[PDB]
Amino acid sequence: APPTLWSRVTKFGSGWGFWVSPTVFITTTHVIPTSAKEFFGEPLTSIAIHRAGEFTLFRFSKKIRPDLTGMILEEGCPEGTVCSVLIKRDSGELLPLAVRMGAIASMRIQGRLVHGQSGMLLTGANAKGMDLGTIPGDCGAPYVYKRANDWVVCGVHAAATKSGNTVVCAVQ
Amino acid sequence: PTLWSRVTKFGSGWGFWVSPTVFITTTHVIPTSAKEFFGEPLTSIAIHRAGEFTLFRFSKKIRPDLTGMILEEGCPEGTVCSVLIKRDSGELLPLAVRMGAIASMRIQGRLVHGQSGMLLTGANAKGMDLGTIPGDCGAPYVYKRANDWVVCGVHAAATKSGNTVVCAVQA
Ligand SMILES: O=C(COc1ccccc1)Nc1ccccc1O
Repeated sequence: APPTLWSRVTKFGSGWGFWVSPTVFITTTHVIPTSAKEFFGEPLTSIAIHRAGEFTLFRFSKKIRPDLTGMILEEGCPEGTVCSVLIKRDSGELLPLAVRMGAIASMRIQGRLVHGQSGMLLTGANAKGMDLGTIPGDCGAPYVYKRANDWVVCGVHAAATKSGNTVVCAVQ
Repeated sequence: PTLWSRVTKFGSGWGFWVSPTVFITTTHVIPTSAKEFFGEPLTSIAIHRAGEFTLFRFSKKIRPDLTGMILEEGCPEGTVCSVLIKRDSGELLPLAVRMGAIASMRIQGRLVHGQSGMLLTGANAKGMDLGTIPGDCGAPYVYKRANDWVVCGVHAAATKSGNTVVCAVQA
């Protein structure tokens, strides 16, 4: 995936979030610190927070990331699209895990009720563990794919099954 | 403790530490002018070559941090392997590959002997985090069997469409 998409992935709470533009940051609701009253040096009162289940969007009154261009955010992707999940791991290692996307789904994953776009990892037979699959610390990592001449972001990492084969992306 | 630490830049591609003393790679990526590898004189290294598969056995522990892994001569047909690709970008690309028969295959005009495979990404490039490139040669083919990881060969060749790959195997 291009260097400018990796530059948008920010360590945040117990996982990650993604800069769509200089003023828009998206993440998974459950990684947000529940006591937090300030983000990137800005008070809550100067932020527009839009939460739909496990999808949260922050819109800032000022340009936090002026090095960035605004890119397209869509509400999931067509069934069958192959996406990359942009996962950062220990010591500047970059893991763009390939996932074939499926239908909008509701699941029970480790007792928790999760809703979003389901997908199947294309990394191995069974992706149990950190070498071929996701870990809980990956929540908030973006789902991206390339169209003709450009890249789209279509959601953020919310959950994975105990086998590791099935993932859920939270969508706007 | 990670499989990824075993994948090492080597020659014109990569190789893989099976154990503290055993390193496998693709024959064509190996330097043809050398007096040492990983600081050990070639004097003290056993080299076993079979077609596009090469195994190095060192006389001392180069990677004492590692346990020994199972190395086998390919895998059953229908096994879904992962090819553990490292890129000079810093990206790690594990790609699912459905494995087929051992054969001599014509790959972009040359004959390559090894185990055929097809990527589960299938479609195309369009963000080459979905297929292989020439600099990937020597990347290992692994799969999980019960509690155990198995390595069953090294990346030797791929077709232009990138659907078909060849895993060079021991013996
Ligand atoms: O403003 C920031 C970082 O935090 C600060 C620093 C100084 C004063 C106020 C806030 N930008 C930034 C850079 C890289 C990634 C995400 C970011 O928000």
